[PDB]
Amino acid sequence: PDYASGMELITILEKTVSPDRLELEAAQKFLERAAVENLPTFLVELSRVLANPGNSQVARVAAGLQIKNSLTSKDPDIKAQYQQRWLAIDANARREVKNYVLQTLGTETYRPSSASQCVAGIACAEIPVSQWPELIPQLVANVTNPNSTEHMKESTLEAIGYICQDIDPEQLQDKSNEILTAIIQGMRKEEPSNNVKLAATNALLNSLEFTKANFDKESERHFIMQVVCEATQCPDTRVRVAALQNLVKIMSLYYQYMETYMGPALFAITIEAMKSDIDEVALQGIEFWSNVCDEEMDLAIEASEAAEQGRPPEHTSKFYAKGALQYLVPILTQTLTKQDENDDDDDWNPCKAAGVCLMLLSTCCEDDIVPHVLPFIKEHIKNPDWRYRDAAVMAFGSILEGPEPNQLKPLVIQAMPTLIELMKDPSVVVRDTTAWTVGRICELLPEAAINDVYLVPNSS
Amino acid sequence: PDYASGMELITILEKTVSPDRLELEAAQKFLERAAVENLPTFLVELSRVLANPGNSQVARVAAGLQIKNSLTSKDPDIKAQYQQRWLAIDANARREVKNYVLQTLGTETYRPSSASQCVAGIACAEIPVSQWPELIPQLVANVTNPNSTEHMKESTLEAIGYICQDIDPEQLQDKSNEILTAIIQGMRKEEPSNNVKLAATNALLNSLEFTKANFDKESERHFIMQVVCEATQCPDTRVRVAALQNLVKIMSLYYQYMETYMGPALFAITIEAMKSDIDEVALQGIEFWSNVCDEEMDLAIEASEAAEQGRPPEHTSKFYAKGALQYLVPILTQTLTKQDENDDDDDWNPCKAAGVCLMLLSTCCEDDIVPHVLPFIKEHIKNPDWRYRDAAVMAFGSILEGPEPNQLKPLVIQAMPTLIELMKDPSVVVRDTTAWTVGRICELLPEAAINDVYLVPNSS
Repeated sequence: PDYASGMELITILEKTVSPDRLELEAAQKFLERAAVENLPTFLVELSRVLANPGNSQVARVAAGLQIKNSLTSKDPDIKAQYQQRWLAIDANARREVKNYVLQTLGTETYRPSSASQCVAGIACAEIPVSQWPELIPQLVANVTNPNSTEHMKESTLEAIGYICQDIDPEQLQDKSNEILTAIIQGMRKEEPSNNVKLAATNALLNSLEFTKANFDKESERHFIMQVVCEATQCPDTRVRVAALQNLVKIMSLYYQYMETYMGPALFAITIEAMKSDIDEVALQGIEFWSNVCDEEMDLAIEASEAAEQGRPPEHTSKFYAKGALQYLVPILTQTLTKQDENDDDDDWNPCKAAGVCLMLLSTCCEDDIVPHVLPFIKEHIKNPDWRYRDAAVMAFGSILEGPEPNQLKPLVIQAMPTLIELMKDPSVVVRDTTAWTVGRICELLPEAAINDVYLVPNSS
Repeated sequence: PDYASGMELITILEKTVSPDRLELEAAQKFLERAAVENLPTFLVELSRVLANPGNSQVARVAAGLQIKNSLTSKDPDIKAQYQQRWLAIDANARREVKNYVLQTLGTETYRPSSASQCVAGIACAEIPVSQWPELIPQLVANVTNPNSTEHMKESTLEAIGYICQDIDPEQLQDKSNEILTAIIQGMRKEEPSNNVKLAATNALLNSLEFTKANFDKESERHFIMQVVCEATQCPDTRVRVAALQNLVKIMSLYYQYMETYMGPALFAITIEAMKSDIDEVALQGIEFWSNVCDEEMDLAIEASEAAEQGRPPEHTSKFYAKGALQYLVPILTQTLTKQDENDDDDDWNPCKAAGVCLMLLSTCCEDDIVPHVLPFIKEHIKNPDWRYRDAAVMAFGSILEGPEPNQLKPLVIQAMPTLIELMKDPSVVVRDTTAWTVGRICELLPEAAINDVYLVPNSS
């Protein structure tokens, strides 16, 4: 035998990144040819260049990439054949590659771990047939081990994350406690690394698909909630945002369990997130309450159908939205003044999210939302600042669906003159928003409009 | 209790329906007292009155009802103690009642089987603790046995139906193949009775809550789909409607498995349903496609978020709506001409469902829907028949959300004059719908309106 084998491989792997066209081309031609020539040996040789910390970063990433593109594809059908092509190679050549990949975890210095993707690619194919019985225990160990380094834990958590989102939820339900233990471990308040924390929280979000049994146990649930709430306090905003994302999904998945955390934690955290000057954070706060509105609206319909059938509803609402109303609305109307200057009305910022939330809130809380919004409207409807003038018009249009029509009509009649005047406003943004609101009126309250105004062809 | 006592029980039971107040009064006083006095024997004596084909219909029904109201209640808490009180009676007395109830199946002549309700009440209490291990096999046999009569099969299927909707889905997953076998059996295209078919199809609908394992098996799924599709061809409309209802639910529960049946059966069946003069049938067809639009819209968002995260979506859409568009739209716009003379205060008829479907279709297929709708609009916008004139206005308003704005603006500009004129149309219906569409415009395309229309206060 001769090491020339791996030597040349590493030379070509480094050319797939060459500024030259010829080398880059010849590089891929060779690689592809070697795959065809003898894949099992090809992948074993690549898993060796990857697991070798002595090799240059470029060579190791290029090696991971090749291993990656051998087990997965953007095409569900192609990806399906690769997994069969992989299961095709004899167990021996595979245990070799699987071990090298797992041994690469923690031996990488570059940011994105190329080993984690490879673990996921192989797990997706072997786990469904119980071919990698030592993967989970290994991964869990890598995280719970006190001597494990940041890279070791971070890369392992990334791998758990990929697995949670690439594998069929039913395939993981059987190993939920293990995976969750590793995930929760990486999220403990005492974690020294913000990168480890981020990787763990991102993975939790993906695991919410198969951890029902875990959330149904009032004992574990308390811990998961404590760890997630603490993560919302982390100084690294990426961790904070990922934590909020979990609360957002958990709220729409376990509304009945939230009464224990709502008043003690959730309320203060999300309300504070809605007030953040950081957009990614504020959006997360707004979605949280948007979800509560969806949930409580469904429950109201449940209570209704149950009544008409002469019985108590199976589930009841704790009316979180109605209770938060006085704190939510001021925050939302103020966010309305943070509208974008341009017509990129396809960009999703707090201002647009807030507007949507105010409407959900109106259809959810109905008659109650009006008392909270009117003051802001009457106060800014005629404000010199277009940002407030616009927000006022927007807010008025946001409450037209939900409240009792008989309570809105007088508001409409009393405001129409201003609206008609606002259609000629100096600001383009105010004009458009006003057309929107009049539209909401002619649309939800035709009578109040039809009679307090008739249409007439314009003149340009 | 001797023959004489049993005879008075039957006399009392027949009085609970007496035109007299005293008798009906005394009757329930006695029955309740007998329950208190000695429940176990009261229930055994009632199950004997019910099981006896010789007893008058009134007495057998009154007996079933007494047995029913002793095991269930509309109050979840009271219902809970009744089930505990029943489990309290010694197995011997219960086995007697259970046997008499099961023996009543098929021995009834009257329409609603009172025995099936009693089977359900007992099953809900005993199944959760594995106390009636011979119930399922018995029921299955009652249906699959070739010599079984119509009433035998019909009453048994109703009982299976009640169980499917009264018992916790988790409690039935373990006996899914059995229940499904009996259900599918009652639905075989060769079934002589339309009443048996209806009872079986209604039962399938209820079982969709716990038969996931059954649908995940490519083998059984083929059969379930075959039997449900055949049922949609039954000459008895009730069966037809129930079958369609199943397809509707199955579509929203198993979109990923539909590719095998969509082209071969589903497409032609539902499209034909949409064209029916029978409203209950047409609604079912429209709901089917409304569901497909919901499903594919969610998938589109899934593909989007997956892209922004640099990866292939876990699930992909087959774009059924886009493909059916040229067949769907013409049937929908035609249904818009079937509007009720201004609803009995918002009834849910084909016309209103169709309008909703057109909207979903527009946001789902965007750009593409316009070419399909415009012709209808331009052709009927000025039609002497208000039904078509209104439909044209409605259709124009239905496509404003979804297609590209720059593609709609010119259409609005070109149509506004007619819309403003339509606001003064002789027909109330036309006027109302027109107000809605202009609202949709003022709402979705502010600029195209703000510069082309004027609101003038009514000086009237």
